[PDB]
Amino acid sequence: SAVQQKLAALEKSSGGRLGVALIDTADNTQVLYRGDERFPMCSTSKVMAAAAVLKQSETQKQLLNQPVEIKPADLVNYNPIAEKHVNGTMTLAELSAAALQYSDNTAMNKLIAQLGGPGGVTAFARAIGDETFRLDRTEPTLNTAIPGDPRDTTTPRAMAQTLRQLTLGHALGETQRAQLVTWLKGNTTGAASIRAGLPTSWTVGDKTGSGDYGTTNDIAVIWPQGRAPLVLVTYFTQPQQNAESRRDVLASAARIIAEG
Repeated sequence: SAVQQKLAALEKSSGGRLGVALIDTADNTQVLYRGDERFPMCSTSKVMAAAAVLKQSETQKQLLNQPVEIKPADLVNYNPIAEKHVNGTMTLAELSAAALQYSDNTAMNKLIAQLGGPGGVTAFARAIGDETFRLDRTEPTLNTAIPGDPRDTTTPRAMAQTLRQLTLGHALGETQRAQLVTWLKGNTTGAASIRAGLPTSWTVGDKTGSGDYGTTNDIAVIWPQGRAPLVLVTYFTQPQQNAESRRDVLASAARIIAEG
């Protein structure tokens, strides 16, 4: 197809490995590029951890308001929000917002602990029908992005279907789903990724990710004006362990898709 030819050309020009999955909810059509290859998730995994805690709050109605203590030993390599609350508390809602909208790594580790370890995050993926997602490590080592390593990976196809379920489907309760959508729409880290390749009038909710091997990811739900929403996953990784991030590649892939 024309779009797949253009994505292959983009990939060739970039020197890396690009994975794309689009779901058009108007007719449930899909566009895939390396859709079944594994990619390191890096911070895009935070969506699954937040969704898992939201699922627990359907039975534990007060769970999101529960205070969690931030201690100096909790801080890892990137904690822009948790840093502001050391020796104090943050609620699970505040931690979920920090993990999603600022990519706070301490917030992620607190969410993982609430779920009983990485196996608890993976369990939630299995419970909603995602047999591909695997979370194996905590922050920050889940970002090592070593070529061929299956740890902390998923495929574009799997993540697109799961993100659709979480945000536009009914894997979560109504209040929980609306909360997740609100969080994603309020992301602060995505301006140069998928959003940069789309018409400025479209509403986007996304979660970015980045890691070693120049790994540069973004997953997004898109609400075009007067048109059914889309789900778009873009994963990108490179051969050099010290390669720079390439958010422009994600923007260009979104632009190629939007031309459809």
